[PDB]
Amino acid sequence: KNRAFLKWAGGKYPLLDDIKRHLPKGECLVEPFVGAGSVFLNTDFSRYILADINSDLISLYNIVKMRTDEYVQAARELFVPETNCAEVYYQFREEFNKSQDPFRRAVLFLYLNRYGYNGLCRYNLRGEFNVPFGRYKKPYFPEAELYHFAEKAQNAFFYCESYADSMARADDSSVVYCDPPYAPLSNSFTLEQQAHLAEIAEGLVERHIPVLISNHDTMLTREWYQRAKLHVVKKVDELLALYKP
DNA sequence: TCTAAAGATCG
DNA sequence: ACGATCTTTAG
Ligand SMILES: C[S@@+](CC[C@H](N)C(=O)[O-])C[C@H]1O[C@@H](n2cnc3c(N)ncnc32)[C@H](O)[C@@H]1O
Repeated sequence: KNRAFLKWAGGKYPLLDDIKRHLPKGECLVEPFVGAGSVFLNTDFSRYILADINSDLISLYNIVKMRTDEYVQAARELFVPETNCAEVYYQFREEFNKSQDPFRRAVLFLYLNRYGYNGLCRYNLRGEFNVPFGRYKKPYFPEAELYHFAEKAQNAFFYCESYADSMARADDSSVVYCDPPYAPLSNSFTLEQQAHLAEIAEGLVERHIPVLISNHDTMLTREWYQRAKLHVVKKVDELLALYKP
């Protein structure tokens, strides 16, 4: 069981076993909401199509892939005891937001993810990262996870685009796994998008393309994924919607 | 999920 | 320039 090098919400590590158990077999795996890519790191497809709306995220993934050794050596320099304090953090955060170099931003991005408050990723309407200092004892530099990501990424393509466009890339030999932002328990992921995602899923399964969707087990998710074989996992339970052709 | 301060929106 | 009400910001 492999871990990602990034702290990221929606890490489905406790549910990885349940996901792989319902995930159909295929040649290519498509992930419209790849995030930390825990599913990508713990499956075994011959090729992957990985996408996310976060441009900083996708940019990092490309750099780690194409320029692995150069990146690891550069990013490791920021994981020294001297950098674990507020003043250094807020200057590095300011350097990230003012940098126009993809490589430097990707290097600082890992630092901010490991030293930032609760590993959050928050922006303002200007696209500026504004997560405060995290105050951890000693942040772990995920060197092993980085190299393992780069190796598996050799069979993956990273795109920065909405789910509708990424799911449009899926063909006959493709399996689509969707891990959308959690449905509410009653710039966010609106209810209309939640419903639209299920609609696109029904379109793919009508074209003989397998689609698996994970989400909370609420009334809305039941109504959204009504045309799928629902599976309940595990307060609020977890739901798996399988669209089998 | 929290909040004080600053900006946005309308008639 | 007013003022109530959100909206945004960032620790
Ligand atoms: C809940 S996270 C899941 C991450 C991933 N499953 C993991 O293991 O880390 C959902 C991700 O989808 C991305 N996302 C949000 N809205 C999107 C949209 N409208 N289209 C495509 N991706 C989106 C977000 O950037 C977020 O990282």
